[PDB]
Amino acid sequence: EFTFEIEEHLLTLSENEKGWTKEINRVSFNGAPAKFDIRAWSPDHTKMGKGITLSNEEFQTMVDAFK
Repeated sequence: EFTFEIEEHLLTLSENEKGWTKEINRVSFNGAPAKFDIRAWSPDHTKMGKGITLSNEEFQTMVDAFK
């Protein structure tokens, strides 16, 4: 019904008292090619929290804009 895989870890932005991290990763959803994903993760990365997935074009638009 739904699958995910962290294909590459890029950056951790913060971590909270419960060990959950906000990360920027390349994540494959339902076997699709991995996309940028900014999201909270459990310590062993088997639970995901709220976040956003961005296409390469969307992520590049963001980076060019603020720097």
